[PDB]
Amino acid sequence: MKITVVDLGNINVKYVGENKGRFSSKITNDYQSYEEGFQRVEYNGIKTYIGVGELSREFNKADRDYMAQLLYSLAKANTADTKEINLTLLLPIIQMKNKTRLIETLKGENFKFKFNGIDREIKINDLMVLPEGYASYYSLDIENKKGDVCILDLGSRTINICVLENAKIVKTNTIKLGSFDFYSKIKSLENAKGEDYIEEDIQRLIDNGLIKVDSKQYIEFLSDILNAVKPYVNLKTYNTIFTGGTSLMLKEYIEKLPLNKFKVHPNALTSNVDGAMEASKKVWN
Amino acid sequence: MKITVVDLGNINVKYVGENKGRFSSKITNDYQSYEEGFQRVEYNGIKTYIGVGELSREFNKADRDYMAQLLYSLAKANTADTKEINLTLLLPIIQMKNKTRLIETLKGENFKFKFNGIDREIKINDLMVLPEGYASYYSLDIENKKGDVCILDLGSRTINICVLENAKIVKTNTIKLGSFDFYSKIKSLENAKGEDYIEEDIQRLIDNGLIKVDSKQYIEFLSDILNAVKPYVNLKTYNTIFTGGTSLMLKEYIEKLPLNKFKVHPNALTSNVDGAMEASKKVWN
Amino acid sequence: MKITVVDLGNINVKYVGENKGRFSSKITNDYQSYEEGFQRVEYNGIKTYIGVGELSREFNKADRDYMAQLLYSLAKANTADTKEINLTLLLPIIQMKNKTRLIETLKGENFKFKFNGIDREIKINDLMVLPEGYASYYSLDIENKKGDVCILDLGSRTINICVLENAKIVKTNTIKLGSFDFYSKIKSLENAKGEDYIEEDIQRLIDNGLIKVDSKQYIEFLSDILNAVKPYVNLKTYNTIFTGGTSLMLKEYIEKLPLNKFKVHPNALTSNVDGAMEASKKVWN
Amino acid sequence: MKITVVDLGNINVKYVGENKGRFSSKITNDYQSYEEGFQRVEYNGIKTYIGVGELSREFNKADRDYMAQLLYSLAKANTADTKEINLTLLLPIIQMKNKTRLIETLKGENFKFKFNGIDREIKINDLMVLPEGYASYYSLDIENKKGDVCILDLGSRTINICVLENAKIVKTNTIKLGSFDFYSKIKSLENAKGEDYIEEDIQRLIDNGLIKVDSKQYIEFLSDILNAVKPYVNLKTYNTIFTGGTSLMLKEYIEKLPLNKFKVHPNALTSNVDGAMEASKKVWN
Amino acid sequence: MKITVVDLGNINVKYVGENKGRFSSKITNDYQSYEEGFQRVEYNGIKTYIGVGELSREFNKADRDYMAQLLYSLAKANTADTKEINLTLLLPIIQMKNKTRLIETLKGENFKFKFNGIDREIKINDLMVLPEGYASYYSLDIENKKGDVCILDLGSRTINICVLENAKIVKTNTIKLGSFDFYSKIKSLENAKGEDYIEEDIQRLIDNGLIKVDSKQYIEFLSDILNAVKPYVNLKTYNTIFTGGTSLMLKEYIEKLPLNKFKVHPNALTSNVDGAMEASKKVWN
Ligand SMILES: Nc1nc2c(ncn2[C@@H]2O[C@H](COP(=O)(O)OP(=O)(O)OP(=O)(O)O)[C@@H](O)[C@H]2O)c(=O)[nH]1
Ligand SMILES: Nc1nc2c(ncn2[C@@H]2O[C@H](COP(=O)(O)OP(=O)(O)OP(=O)(O)O)[C@@H](O)[C@H]2O)c(=O)[nH]1
Ligand SMILES: Nc1nc2c(ncn2[C@@H]2O[C@H](COP(=O)(O)OP(=O)(O)OP(=O)(O)O)[C@@H](O)[C@H]2O)c(=O)[nH]1
Ligand SMILES: Nc1nc2c(ncn2[C@@H]2O[C@H](COP(=O)(O)OP(=O)(O)OP(=O)(O)O)[C@@H](O)[C@H]2O)c(=O)[nH]1
Ligand SMILES: Nc1nc2c(ncn2[C@@H]2O[C@H](COP(=O)(O)OP(=O)(O)OP(=O)(O)O)[C@@H](O)[C@H]2O)c(=O)[nH]1
Repeated sequence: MKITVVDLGNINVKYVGENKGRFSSKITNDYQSYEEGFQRVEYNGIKTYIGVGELSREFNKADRDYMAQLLYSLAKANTADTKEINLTLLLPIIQMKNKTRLIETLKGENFKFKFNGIDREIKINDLMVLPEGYASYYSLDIENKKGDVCILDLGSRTINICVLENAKIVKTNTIKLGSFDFYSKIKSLENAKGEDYIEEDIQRLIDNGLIKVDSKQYIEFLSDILNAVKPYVNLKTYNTIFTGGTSLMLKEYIEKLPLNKFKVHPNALTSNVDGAMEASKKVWN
Repeated sequence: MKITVVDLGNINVKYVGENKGRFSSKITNDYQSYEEGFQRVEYNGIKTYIGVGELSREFNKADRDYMAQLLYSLAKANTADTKEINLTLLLPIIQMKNKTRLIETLKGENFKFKFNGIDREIKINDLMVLPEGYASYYSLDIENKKGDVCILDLGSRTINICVLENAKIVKTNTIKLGSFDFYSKIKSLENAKGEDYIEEDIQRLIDNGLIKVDSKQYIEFLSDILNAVKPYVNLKTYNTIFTGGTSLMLKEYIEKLPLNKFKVHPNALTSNVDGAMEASKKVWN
Repeated sequence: MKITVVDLGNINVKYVGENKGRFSSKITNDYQSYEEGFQRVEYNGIKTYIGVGELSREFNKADRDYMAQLLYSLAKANTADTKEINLTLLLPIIQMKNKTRLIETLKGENFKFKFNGIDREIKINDLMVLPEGYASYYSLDIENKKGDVCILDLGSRTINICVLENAKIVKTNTIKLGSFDFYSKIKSLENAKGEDYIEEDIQRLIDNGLIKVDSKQYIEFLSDILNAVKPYVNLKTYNTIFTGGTSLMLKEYIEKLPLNKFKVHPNALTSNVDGAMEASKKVWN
Repeated sequence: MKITVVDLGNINVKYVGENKGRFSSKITNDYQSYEEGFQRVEYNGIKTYIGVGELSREFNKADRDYMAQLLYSLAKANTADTKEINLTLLLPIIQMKNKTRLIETLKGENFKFKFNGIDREIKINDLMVLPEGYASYYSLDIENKKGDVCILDLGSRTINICVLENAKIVKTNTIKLGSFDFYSKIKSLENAKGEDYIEEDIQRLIDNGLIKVDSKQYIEFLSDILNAVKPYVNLKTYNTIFTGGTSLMLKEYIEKLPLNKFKVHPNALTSNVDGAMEASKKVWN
Repeated sequence: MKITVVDLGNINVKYVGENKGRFSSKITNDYQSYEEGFQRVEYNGIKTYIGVGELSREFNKADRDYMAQLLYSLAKANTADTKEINLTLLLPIIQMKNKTRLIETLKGENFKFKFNGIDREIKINDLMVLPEGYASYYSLDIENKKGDVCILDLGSRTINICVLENAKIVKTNTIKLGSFDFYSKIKSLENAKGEDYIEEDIQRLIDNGLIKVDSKQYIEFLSDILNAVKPYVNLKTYNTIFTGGTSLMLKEYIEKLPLNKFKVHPNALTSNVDGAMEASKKVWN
């Protein structure tokens, strides 16, 4: 029957199915008087509002109340008439060792919710769990997988690397660095200029032209990440597919790099689960 | 059919419809011999005179006989020939959790009154309830909502803050501080000068030139409110729309602030329900 | 030395000391030819007759010539041989902010009077001022103050509520409703039956059987007061002590209520200053 | 010279010095007519009454007018003859990052107050700030710190965990769960039974026998907290010291647990600052 | 001038100089609110806390942020008044091919740090790099180096073997086996007994008597390591010096072996850099 794919992401939860899209992993459970003015869900004795509050930073999100965001994203991907669906969840690569913990709350059960009053329940056909970032592989045709590839997801705080040969994997790694670190570095001196910004509001300010982050600072970040990744891979080799939002930060200068074969694929942020959807096709079809 | 908007306000009830305007939330039910000389309404076994008496200070006005002022304002907004009307009531933000209590007396019923002898009854088409101060949002065009905004209502005893991103809310808060507190502070030493004034008569005395409240005291109040609001928002960010009467107190020096983008919108006191009227247009139209 | 307690009440002045009792707060200063036939006092350039005239309704009785009734009650509580006495006056709860005004005429002075010719003067040992209705607390033993309590004085036009935990207060409030309002409601249709009664003569007529106020109307008043008081207190909780004359109106059906723990204490009308006398014992002894 | 310790707590402020004790963090600043009947303090342009009003729930109490309760507790711990004192304040663990904000109002200054009229001022010798819950450590002798320990404070809405090896810390964490949540869960169905209770009055009702919360519900809460805490610690390991009021809720069944080494220490609620006092001894002595 | 020796070890960093000692290689860079309660260093844009967090297991520690622990150990070995020092670093034997990478960050430069606020900088006189485990050689006198020797370091996950003839080396090898593997084997069935232990906490539990690892299991590990090492060396020949912490695990039964000449030297864990210090004496003196 019908299938959906869900990416829990590093800062944004995201979904594809009969309904497709994304939203921030942002969450709150604090004081309230105007519930109607916020996206909200109450279930399992927990009340939450979605897309606002605190973003959190603790490792292994699977252990700190991910459930509300997960079910909210499921409701988004689904329509009110959905009977039952298959599940292809995704986790940050180095974290899938926690899948069993997820299996505690997830494996082949049925779930109830309210989410503003739509408030129905649904069972899941089956369960698969995959690495975040990696799935990009299956969105690719043989157009470039005819040669060796490197899926490279520039996640908010991380870079997720998996180098693959014919049909198969060759190596994997994670580096704890990301555009959030760049925002922190920028604020280390921009806040010092009599301001009260944060790593969360910053991007909107670069968008509106209120702030003038220098062009060469993005280049500094690019060089830093390249230096970090050198010991494992040759970027010139292993044609690299950039994915994630940070690739959307840096496309304009990634394109300027002297590398041999590479690209920032369209919807690079959602390319991983474009590939996960192709992998789902492979699984069922 | 036709619609009206009503703001219960902090010190003044106010209305817009086929008739528009405002008046103080002031009320009495005390001894009387010249009923004809006072605005008055008798209903539900309660006799009241409007715009005079005691202003009251208790929290949750919804529980201390708001009904007379509400129906009086309805009669003002309506004309004697009105058949039936839709309702868009407003409450102080942190107070809409009491809407259910309001729903006890209000939801889709018909109401009778006397009010000096016009003395007819009317049914209401439907019910919506909204936050006071917030509705300003919908009076704005994309002229400045293209960027992030902050509705900022300097209510008599409070400041009501709601920061909004595209089409949507980002955060909300209230601070229990207002021009009434400034009047109390001024009287803490001005009354001490062998006088018997109050926070109610004071503004008329500054108007007539009888009193000489220093210019820098308004600046002190501005700095106090700015210090109070800092922990949640950056004023330079989130282009701020000042609303409420206190904005009318301080316009002349608000305009002098070093902030980047901001304004005290025309009819700032009634701008919130200018926006509520735009929101009503959005609802029905 | 010896002490007295005085309750100014809502309709009746009242006293306890070497002489104890009560009488209406009724007063006149109008035309006269048979002074000997009326209780009377002339002092401070004011001539008054006690227990007859006009009852008055204005708020803050402390500002409209309470003095004659006060001194008359003092004379009642005292004997002609009294040298000097301590004072424990009482005010309606929300009104003790006017104590300073009372201190203008009262604090530690000596007073002269005539009152039909007894006509002596007396000084007062000291001054304390307490809330009317509340003092009931100290008449109670630990017999029921071992648990949480609620002093509930059903005064002529009001209900005075104070909820107390161990030895201490928890909350307080007033509601402007009373048996006078019930009498007004009854006369709203009973006078309409070609009669000229008032809220003052009515109770005598129910006493003599001339009038047949329905039983269920007292129940309607009970339900109205219960609905009014709900937002602040749980009647089932906070064992309630009914006090005041209206409790004497309603005892027969108060006893029928489904509440858990409660009572209409003996001399409920004077129970408050039974407790004030116990509090005086606590003060001096 | 002399030193004092103050715990701001989650629901109760508390103090030890020449005077020792505790009281609720409850506070009000609302309407008043009988100031003498309430604990009260007026300073810095703010009037407050202590131990009554609203308990508040917002995070980072350091930003919402904690000052009145703090100074009130200082006055309690001190005597009218106190010259100057050292300060060892405490904050909820995850919150001490706000100490700088506290340093804005506190570091080595002198403070004035009224508090019913005692109304003097005092300077502070020095400043230290410590984690709430943790300080229990220093009340322990080597009697059980010879082995690894776990300070475990079951605070009103939280559980505060710090696991310590020889003389030192090993790990720390907070879980947003507490007896307040249990009271909310109990009221989720007990209020539904035609009652108007809250999480605040409930404990008094279990105390008086009016309510019959089932024994197994406390066990359910115990199991829930144990499940929550498992991912970080082994309870059988790291001999656990239960602290806080909730430990006083659950002692009777905590003692029944199958764990190896543990205890609910005497005055578990105040054991943390018993240890903070021992730590003060260590600091100065 | 003065010299220091540093062992990066397998689980513990360690140092000798004007200050001597050791500590775990344990490290974290995660969320924080009580910096003062943890050993910490912030430099080169990286914030870390020492002796707690994650121990890590990846090969070639030189590539995964060893810098914080290294500089922390330098600060330990040095005093606040140190001007400049010589450097004799050590690496796991098979890893010194990475010395050039170390030379990228280390060779004859000056370094800055904060480490809780001491926060000074220092230059290094010169650079030497040596094998971990081997240096034990130079702590020995001719007391037993008159004959052939075998330095044998039973490191946490490894055994490091170097067989030496007169003044010189004869052969070298590493075996990937260690007491960490023994702890993993023990937990393979001890955790299975309804417990949540790890290879890190285990040794403390054997220390406190909570756990009863059988005596013969240490013998099994001894036999396994002996079988592993046989193909290269004769233990009876090449008088063996046991070094490292695991030798401290097994001394009591190592002494029982039927071998001809051998010993577990005092401070076997630090004997290697006792010898490295002797080698430094040889170098400069
Ligand atoms: N320009 C632009 N950037 C975006 C947009 N949405 C997200 N981003 C960027 O995404 C970056 C966050 O890091 P990511 O690369 O997305 O990390 P991640 O692992 O993919 O985590 P997720 O965003 O949840 O998928 C930030 O720098 C954002 O600016 C967008 O709509 N436009
Ligand atoms: N100058 C001037 N000030 C006004 C007028 N009407 C009201 N105000 C001011 O309004 C202030 C009261 O505080 P507000 O900002 O109005 O508080 P609010 O929440 O908006 O409550 P409402 O007045 O009922 O809408 C007082 O300081 C008044 O002086 C006016 O016609 N002229
Ligand atoms: N049955 C009866 N009722 C009385 C008597 N004296 C006073 N009352 C009642 O007292 C009621 C007046 O309201 P109260 O409850 O006394 O109000 P209050 O605040 O106590 O004012 P005071 O009467 O002055 O103490 C009236 O309904 C009277 O009928 C009495 O002797 N017998
Ligand atoms: N039985 C009993 N319980 C108490 C008493 N005082 C407080 N409590 C309990 O304390 C609990 C509140 O949670 P706490 O564990 O105290 O949370 P906290 O972090 O310590 O906050 P504080 O109470 O201010 O110290 C409630 O369940 C109360 O019932 C008491 O005197 N007797
Ligand atoms: N009994 C005891 N054992 C210790 C002590 N310190 C470390 N150890 C042991 O050291 C062992 C770790 O393996 P090692 O032999 O030290 O491996 P390594 O290559 O020397 O790595 P380092 O410990 O960092 O020097 C563990 O089994 C620990 O129990 C100690 O103070 N007492």
